[PDB]
Amino acid sequence: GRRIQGQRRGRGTSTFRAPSHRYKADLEHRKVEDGDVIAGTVVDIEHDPARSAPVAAVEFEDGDRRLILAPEGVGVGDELQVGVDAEIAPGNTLPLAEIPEGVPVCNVESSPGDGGKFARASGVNAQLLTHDRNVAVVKLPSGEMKRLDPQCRATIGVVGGGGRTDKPFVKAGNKHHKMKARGTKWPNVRGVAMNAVDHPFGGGGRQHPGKPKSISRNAPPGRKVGDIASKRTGRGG
RNA sequence: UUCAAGGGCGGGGAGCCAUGUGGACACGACCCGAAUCCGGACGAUCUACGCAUGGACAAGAUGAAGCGUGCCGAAAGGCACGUGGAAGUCUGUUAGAGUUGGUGUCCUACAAUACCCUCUCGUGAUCUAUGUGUAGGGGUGAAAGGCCCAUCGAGUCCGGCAACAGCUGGUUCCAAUCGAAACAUGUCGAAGCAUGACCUCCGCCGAGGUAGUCUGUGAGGUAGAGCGACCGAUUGGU
RNA sequence: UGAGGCGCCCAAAAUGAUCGGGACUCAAAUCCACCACCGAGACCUGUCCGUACCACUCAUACUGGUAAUCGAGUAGAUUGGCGCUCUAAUUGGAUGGAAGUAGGGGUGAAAACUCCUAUGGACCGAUUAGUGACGAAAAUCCUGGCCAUAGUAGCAGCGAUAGUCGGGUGAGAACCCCGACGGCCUAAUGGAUAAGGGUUCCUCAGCACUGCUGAUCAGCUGAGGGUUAGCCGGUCCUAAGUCAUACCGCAACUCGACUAUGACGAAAUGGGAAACGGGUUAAUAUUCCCGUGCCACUAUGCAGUGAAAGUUGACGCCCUGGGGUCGAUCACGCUGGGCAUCGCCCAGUCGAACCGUCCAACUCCGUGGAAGCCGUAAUGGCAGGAAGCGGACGAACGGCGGCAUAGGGAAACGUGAUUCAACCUGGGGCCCAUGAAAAGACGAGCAUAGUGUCCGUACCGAGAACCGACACAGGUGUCCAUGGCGGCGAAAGCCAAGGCCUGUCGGGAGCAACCAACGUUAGGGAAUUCGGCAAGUUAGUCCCGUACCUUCGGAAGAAGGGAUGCCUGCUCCGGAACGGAGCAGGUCGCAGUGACUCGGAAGCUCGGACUGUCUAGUAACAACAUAGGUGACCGCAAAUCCGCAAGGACUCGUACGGUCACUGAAUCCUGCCCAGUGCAGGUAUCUGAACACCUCGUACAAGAGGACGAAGGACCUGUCAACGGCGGGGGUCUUAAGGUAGCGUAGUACCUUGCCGCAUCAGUAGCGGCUUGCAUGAAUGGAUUAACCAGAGCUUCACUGUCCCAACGUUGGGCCCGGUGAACUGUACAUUCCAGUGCGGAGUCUGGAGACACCCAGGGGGAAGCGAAGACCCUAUGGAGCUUUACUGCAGGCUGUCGCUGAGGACUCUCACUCCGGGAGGAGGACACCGAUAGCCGGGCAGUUUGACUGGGGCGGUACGCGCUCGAAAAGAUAUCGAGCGCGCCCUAUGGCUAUCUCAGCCGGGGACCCGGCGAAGAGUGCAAGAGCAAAAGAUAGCUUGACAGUGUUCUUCCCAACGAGGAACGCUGACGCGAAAGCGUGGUCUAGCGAACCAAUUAGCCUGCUUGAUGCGGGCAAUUGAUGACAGAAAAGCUACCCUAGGGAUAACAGAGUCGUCACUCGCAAGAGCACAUAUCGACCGAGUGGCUUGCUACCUCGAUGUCGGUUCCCUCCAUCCUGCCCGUGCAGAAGCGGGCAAGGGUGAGGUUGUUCGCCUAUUAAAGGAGGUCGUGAGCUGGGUUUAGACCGUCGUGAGACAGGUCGGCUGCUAUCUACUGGGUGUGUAGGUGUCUGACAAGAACGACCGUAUAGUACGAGAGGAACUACGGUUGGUGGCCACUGGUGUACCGGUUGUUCGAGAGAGCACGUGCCGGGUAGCCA
Ligand SMILES: [Cl-]
Ligand SMILES: [Cl-]
Ligand SMILES: [Cl-]
Ligand SMILES: [Cl-]
Ligand SMILES: [K+]
Ligand SMILES: [Mg+2]
Ligand SMILES: [Mg+2]
Ligand SMILES: [Mg+2]
Ligand SMILES: [Mg+2]
Ligand SMILES: [Mg+2]
Ligand SMILES: [Mg+2]
Ligand SMILES: [Mg+2]
Ligand SMILES: [Mg+2]
Ligand SMILES: [Mg+2]
Ligand SMILES: [Mg+2]
Ligand SMILES: [Mg+2]
Ligand SMILES: [Mg+2]
Ligand SMILES: [Mg+2]
Ligand SMILES: [Mg+2]
Ligand SMILES: [Mg+2]
Ligand SMILES: [Mg+2]
Ligand SMILES: [Mg+2]
Ligand SMILES: [Mg+2]
Ligand SMILES: [Mg+2]
Ligand SMILES: [Mg+2]
Ligand SMILES: [Mg+2]
Ligand SMILES: [Mg+2]
Ligand SMILES: [Mg+2]
Ligand SMILES: [Mg+2]
Ligand SMILES: [Mg+2]
Ligand SMILES: [Mg+2]
Ligand SMILES: [Mg+2]
Ligand SMILES: [Mg+2]
Ligand SMILES: [Mg+2]
Ligand SMILES: [Mg+2]
Ligand SMILES: [Mg+2]
Ligand SMILES: [Mg+2]
Ligand SMILES: [Mg+2]
Ligand SMILES: [Mg+2]
Ligand SMILES: [Mg+2]
Ligand SMILES: [Mg+2]
Ligand SMILES: [Mg+2]
Ligand SMILES: [Mg+2]
Ligand SMILES: [Mg+2]
Ligand SMILES: [Mg+2]
Ligand SMILES: [Mg+2]
Ligand SMILES: [Mg+2]
Ligand SMILES: [Mg+2]
Ligand SMILES: [Mg+2]
Ligand SMILES: [Mg+2]
Ligand SMILES: [Mg+2]
Ligand SMILES: [Mg+2]
Ligand SMILES: [Mg+2]
Ligand SMILES: [Mg+2]
Ligand SMILES: [Mg+2]
Ligand SMILES: [Mg+2]
Ligand SMILES: [Mg+2]
Ligand SMILES: [Mg+2]
Ligand SMILES: [Mg+2]
Ligand SMILES: [Mg+2]
Ligand SMILES: [Mg+2]
Ligand SMILES: [Mg+2]
Ligand SMILES: [Mg+2]
Ligand SMILES: [Mg+2]
Ligand SMILES: [Mg+2]
Ligand SMILES: [Mg+2]
Ligand SMILES: [Mg+2]
Ligand SMILES: [Mg+2]
Ligand SMILES: [Mg+2]
Ligand SMILES: [Mg+2]
Ligand SMILES: [Mg+2]
Ligand SMILES: [Mg+2]
Ligand SMILES: [Mg+2]
Ligand SMILES: [Mg+2]
Ligand SMILES: [Mg+2]
Ligand SMILES: [Mg+2]
Ligand SMILES: [Mg+2]
Ligand SMILES: [Mg+2]
Ligand SMILES: [Mg+2]
Ligand code: NA
Ligand code: NA
Ligand code: NA
Ligand code: NA
Ligand code: NA
Ligand code: NA
Ligand code: NA
Ligand code: NA
Ligand code: NA
Ligand code: NA
Ligand code: NA
Ligand code: NA
Ligand code: NA
Ligand code: NA
Ligand code: NA
Ligand code: NA
Ligand code: NA
Ligand code: NA
Ligand code: NA
Ligand code: NA
Ligand code: NA
Ligand code: NA
Ligand code: NA
Ligand code: NA
Ligand code: NA
Ligand code: NA
Ligand code: NA
Ligand code: NA
Ligand code: NA
Ligand code: NA
Ligand code: NA
Ligand code: NA
Ligand code: NA
Ligand code: NA
Repeated sequence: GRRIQGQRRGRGTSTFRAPSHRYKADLEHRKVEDGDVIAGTVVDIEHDPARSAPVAAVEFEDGDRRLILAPEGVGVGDELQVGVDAEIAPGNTLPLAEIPEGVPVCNVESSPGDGGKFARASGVNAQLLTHDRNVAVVKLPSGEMKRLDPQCRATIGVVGGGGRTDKPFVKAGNKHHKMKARGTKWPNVRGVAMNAVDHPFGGGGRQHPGKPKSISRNAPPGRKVGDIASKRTGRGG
């Protein structure tokens, strides 16, 4: 047959790429020699085309002007701080060690200095539960308990834009406009609506998948489609 | 080979080379004939989808939120009027896009997809110019196996290549002699082969042969007939 | 009363009857005899030829002889010869004329040889031996040329119908030019341009080419000429993105991703230093000239120390205010023009860049001090300080002044206003969407001077300059969107400016038929049709008014009702409009949205929620998408995906993410099943590879075995919004459950037109109810649903030429004429018709009939017409796409092991290595990554296979290897999917031998046993069938292992007649058994019970392995065992309607043909009933037939195609007669019937459901018959159904996909050569003329039928009821003709009237070939 859509994706052609040239900034925690002295002032609040969420423009003491992953509650004029000795207020960034347990956090680093990897989408947040000299236990938005180096930096507060998912798109056109700002091919044709040559579920006198939808983890690309290594399906039980 | 016996193969000197010619096998193999498969290249001037930068949409209708005023109310708010001008909203041959019916005209066309009337959309998932990206078992696809330059259930060009076929077509001067088989055995075999039958030509052998009839010595259970001769059918009566 | 001969009845078919025809009757028939003739290539006979043989011979050279016993022939075998090229030897010809060609003479059976004459003008042979790109009628053969076709089609069709009269030039003028008149184009047919073209531009000279005709013209031909830039573009910048170098990869590169660097990337249409006005050429022009202005750089000078922060460049979508120019319009004046019943109408009234100046909006400052005011179109603003007042900053392509006694104008060379494109500047709203960048500019003064190079520049820009082969009705971007009237309008219609008469052939006929577009049609009004297809109706605006339903938005312009012009005078809103809304009065028409523009409406059902997408080119839909619902995977060093690698997309992303799937808005809901399959988790035990390890083996090694055991599997569990399932039976079984809410004859229901109801005269339709559902059902989503829809079905009102039933007219063709000028097609012949025959579908054969030739027009009956090597079907050891638990492999994932890899069955560490960090350092860590290998998964991908037989193929079957009886025709052989039926073993005895013995069955005496008797065989002998057997081949007893080893002969397998395995018969050699012995035993009494090579194992001995010896382990001779049943041996599944090729009428579907079981009809006999009575009527059984309409069979004809069903239209026919005429019988009173005979003249109609044929139903009727003509009729129509590609449902399948199931959508080519006929001409024959006739023959349905009245309330009859002859009147169908009458048309004509233009008036053009409306003569018509 022919390569399935999931395979056309990997080639990285225009249709599947994100409109990167249209994006604003790569949100990452600033690098501080040490001391924490680094502070800056919020100069403006902008829309982030790559996240459909707000982002904050900050002017730092040493002249640096960078966009920041903005938590909820940050406004023009506010003074944000980044460092070990940073105050403990929303919008500030400091290592999980210096953060008091029980505080909501966002843009958490996977490993100290990577600039932030977890909890960055609209309205989400991580939960610093346990401390230690060796391990900082954080509960990610998926609900997982993650063990992180207490040296991993994070930002106090929940990400701005919460509740975005509460409103329905209502019409195809609205999805369209959002999809145009992401690295995604849309709309989506169902596999069962295709021909056998184009998809493992394609073909037939009526529409239905050929075999069962749960596919093995070991299935090769071109065949791994449907419910991937599903531990279970449906809702019952 | 073999206790043994019995079998197999060979044996009393003709070959080698040359020239012409009959035939076989490999090769293009008497000639043409088609759908393939594979390799390397050339194409996104068409078209699909994405991206960059530009452009386009008479006029009218309906009248969302918001806001105002007035009246009612303790408040909550409610009601009326106005304002406001939303919408993959309506009408619309504005421009522009599309293409339902006529199964009209055309059908050696004006045209290898045209003409006319009718019809759908026309502020949006909109239409469009130019630039730009994705390339062949690969793209692209709101998915019709659609589209990738009149080419698509795997583009185009050249090459492999004089592809192969048991299948169709064709195979060019005169005469004399003989003269079939359309059957049997085997076959992935029944549109084909091989081996026999049968046709023909050459060399050898050297006296019988037997298509006809008669007679003699033998073989035979079909026609017919019959079954108180088997067998099995098949009537009635004392 | 028996028999015979000939005939008769029985006896019906489709274009025109037949015995071949004519025609024949004491025969030209038939039967019995007879006589004479005709008549082949046979037979006889003369001569010759060939072939074979004989004599002679070297001879196959002669000569003679023989053939009664020689003379046909496809495929094929054999043999002699003719012709072509060039070579060689030998030898000739030719300018006193070679070859070739044309015509002609001679020879040879012939291939072919040769001569003569003409032409030709230089080469040409013969013999012998060679040579070979050596011989054509054919291949839908190749190339070239040519005829018919044909002076034919086209040069008409398009909403752009375009010309005409004079004149100019010229050899020549319908189309080249001038004038007038008449028209066409208005977002274009005008103006400016991008791309693209490339000289097409201008001039002169031309017409052989091109130009749909002609041409003096030209985009043609030839020759010259033409494009001028500091301030228009390029150039410069950067965009998506591209390239180059470096690095790395790769076997390698012209290959490849990342990361650096550098460069490239925008001519209309991104950003951007600077130009305006006039003038000029045949052709350029912000480029040249004149005038004026401006920018940048550099130099000089003065000023200036400032100078880089910031601003700008620089930005989305929607609504909106203000500023404001051009344009347009209004008022008034001036200048010029037009008109001439008024006094109107038209044009103009000008003047740049630039320099200077002015400034609304926004923002801000001071003052002020609002507690309710301020302000807007709207939102809004304020004690955090409103209004007012004063001030800073601050706009136009705008105002104003200069520029300008510049320029331009014949002249005047204006002033105000409104609405205001451009341009400027604000306010508001929206985003799960956030709307470039860089160069550059500003910031940052002035004088003077110098410099400003390089590339582009013509023209077209399209119904002739571009792409489409063309001067192609197609395609192709931007700007002018502000010309007038009109009106909502960038709409229509009309008209300016500007352009054009080149969407480039004309002339003629009242101009016929027929065709394309189209107008109008009385009365009826969907009767048409699959279906209202097509056409029509409605229509603009205002007022009134508006149902069910609903997601409260909508439905809605629902529906329905009314109004609408002009003129006179006014009112209101507003600053006003040349803006809008009203009032009163007058008044005309058939009609006031008067043309134009401009909805028909309502209801029920199905589907998909909606806008959107799609098969470029037959499908626009119910299919795809969608929001919404849901499940799955993943914490980012992730999940998913691309790459061989280096690397990469997702990702400037991070679970409110994004990947992978299913369902498909809302509403109410979404039951039961985990057995199978899938996925996932767990797992004592079982299974589970390689390395390392242990044992055996080998001086080593191969190899055998063990221990350990990863993933995986077994096993257990979870999971269905995972694949999917939800029955039979009874008051459980398969296999887990056993169909819940719902819905239901469904787009799913076979039976089926289900039943009931609604509706209609009538309704296979539609809707509602019922519903046992062939075979409904819950995210394979169920039900339901407002809104929406070029989606499917149905109903109503309205409408109407769809129909009854057609007519007239309009325009373009058609027809005739000038000019231009193809194609298709062609074996030949061809004036055919009716029959027959033939490979069964003939212009050509046969018999007849008809037929004088040529030509014009026509509609297409035939040439199984032309077009296409059939798409259907089968066949091929064909192809391809697709599928899967087909075969075999290959990626990829998981997992063990080895290397990298290090220190001290579980553990720590750090040093490689990996990741994070700028670094310091942090995390991880001998793991991971990578390299190698092993096991598991693995249609993700590749290559292939998937057999044959067969009354086509498939399904079924196996007649695919064997044995018997019959078929089988008394030797042998013999077919079918022929009839009956068996074998793929079983047996250590059920083998072998010997001894003893005789069986079934019946009878008699004491179904066991005992005795006797009869008893040739019916018993028994393993198993089919047939055969054999009695002191045995059977039974009993005993003994024995010959069911032995080796090797042959022969037959069979395979008749004849080659062929293996296998089988059998009969020997021998050896060894045995039994018997006194002869002898028997080569398994079972005989015919079924069977298997190659390669490989392995096994048996006994021997041969052999590369210089050699020893050991190990191999190779071989003979043979046994292991299976290929498709059985003389491949290792092997499907779909294709997305399909493709080779072929086949070797083979199916359709038509034909044969048959006639089936079907239709008839006859013989006549049981029977019919109150009695076979035969008024009905009529069984059985028997004999006819037809060729149904069905089936067959496979003859066509697969290089004979176009399907149904319908329609138009023609002919048959009779087995439905009506009509004439008759017979009656269970015939009459009337009304029933049945029958003759008979085919005429008639046999209209409708409702259905694609239907058929059939059901309704009302009429004299009756509403059946059948043939290729199931008549697609070069006639239609296209509803069957049967392409799209899709849905049900069922089946793991799946692709399928269905003798349903459903929505889904194309109709061609210019007529021949023939045929309808009509029209020209000739010839009869044999100069006029007029009038004749009539061989030919055609007709020219007439068919019904109702009514008198007869008559009569005959008949109890009555009820109720005829006839004849004479009349009328109707219907058909037929021919005609137009006084009625009616239609009537783009002759006359009137009314809307819009616009000619100034008004008058009078006119256009509005599609009449603007519309009203009337309508002639003619033509019903
Ligand atoms: Cl999303
Ligand atoms: Cl000869
Ligand atoms: Cl230019
Ligand atoms: Cl405003
Ligand atoms: K055929
Ligand atoms: Mg980032
Ligand atoms: Mg919305
Ligand atoms: Mg995208
Ligand atoms: Mg979808
Ligand atoms: Mg599909
Ligand atoms: Mg597949
Ligand atoms: Mg579905
Ligand atoms: Mg489904
Ligand atoms: Mg392009
Ligand atoms: Mg309003
Ligand atoms: Mg709309
Ligand atoms: Mg519209
Ligand atoms: Mg493009
Ligand atoms: Mg398909
Ligand atoms: Mg010959
Ligand atoms: Mg001869
Ligand atoms: Mg016999
Ligand atoms: Mg007999
Ligand atoms: Mg002969
Ligand atoms: Mg010689
Ligand atoms: Mg031939
Ligand atoms: Mg002709
Ligand atoms: Mg005209
Ligand atoms: Mg010219
Ligand atoms: Mg000239
Ligand atoms: Mg550049
Ligand atoms: Mg520009
Ligand atoms: Mg010019
Ligand atoms: Mg020019
Ligand atoms: Mg033209
Ligand atoms: Mg009428
Ligand atoms: Mg009807
Ligand atoms: Mg009808
Ligand atoms: Mg219609
Ligand atoms: Mg007023
Ligand atoms: Mg009208
Ligand atoms: Mg239905
Ligand atoms: Mg839809
Ligand atoms: Mg199409
Ligand atoms: Mg459509
Ligand atoms: Mg279509
Ligand atoms: Mg759908
Ligand atoms: Mg969804
Ligand atoms: Mg979803
Ligand atoms: Mg019903
Ligand atoms: Mg369910
Ligand atoms: Mg064919
Ligand atoms: Mg087929
Ligand atoms: Mg294949
Ligand atoms: Mg790194
Ligand atoms: Mg495959
Ligand atoms: Mg192959
Ligand atoms: Mg077969
Ligand atoms: Mg015999
Ligand atoms: Mg025997
Ligand atoms: Mg083998
Ligand atoms: Mg063995
Ligand atoms: Mg065989
Ligand atoms: Mg055999
Ligand atoms: Mg074919
Ligand atoms: Mg045949
Ligand atoms: Mg035909
Ligand atoms: Mg009769
Ligand atoms: Mg008749
Ligand atoms: Mg027919
Ligand atoms: Mg007929
Ligand atoms: Mg026909
Ligand atoms: Mg046709
Ligand atoms: Mg035709
Ligand atoms: Mg149809
Ligand atoms: Mg239909
Ligand atoms: Mg249909
Ligand atoms: Mg004559
Ligand atoms: Mg007119
Ligand atoms: Na499927
Ligand atoms: Na192939
Ligand atoms: Na392109
Ligand atoms: Na309101
Ligand atoms: Na159309
Ligand atoms: Na390909
Ligand atoms: Na080739
Ligand atoms: Na082949
Ligand atoms: Na044969
Ligand atoms: Na055969
Ligand atoms: Na064959
Ligand atoms: Na003899
Ligand atoms: Na006989
Ligand atoms: Na022959
Ligand atoms: Na002309
Ligand atoms: Na106007
Ligand atoms: Na729309
Ligand atoms: Na299960
Ligand atoms: Na399961
Ligand atoms: Na079901
Ligand atoms: Na639509
Ligand atoms: Na008409
Ligand atoms: Na014809
Ligand atoms: Na294919
Ligand atoms: Na096979
Ligand atoms: Na044998
Ligand atoms: Na018959
Ligand atoms: Na044919
Ligand atoms: Na028909
Ligand atoms: Na008749
Ligand atoms: Na009917
Ligand atoms: Na036919
Ligand atoms: Na047709
Ligand atoms: Na038809």
